[PDB]
Amino acid sequence: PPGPPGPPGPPGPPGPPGPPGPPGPPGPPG
Amino acid sequence: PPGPPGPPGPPGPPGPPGPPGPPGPPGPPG
Amino acid sequence: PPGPPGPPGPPGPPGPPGPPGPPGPPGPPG
Repeated sequence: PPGPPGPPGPPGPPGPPGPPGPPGPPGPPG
Repeated sequence: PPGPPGPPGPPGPPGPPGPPGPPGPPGPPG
Repeated sequence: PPGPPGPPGPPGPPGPPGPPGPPGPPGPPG
């Protein structure tokens, strides 16, 4: 009979970069 | 003969953080 | 005799997008 199944493959690669953060806080009072 | 390939490996790591966000709005008048 | 093991499996899928980036810098003084 054919042999046993092979090992699970290697982990997938790291995903793509996440989204930008949101805008920063308002600037100082004038 | 050889057995079948193993299954796909685990999912990869989450991707890296996204970039810093854009500048915030102006502060208001003095 | 039984056949040898099958080969290692294929790469896993890429992981998900990473986390959002940090909040942006403060806006301009008002």
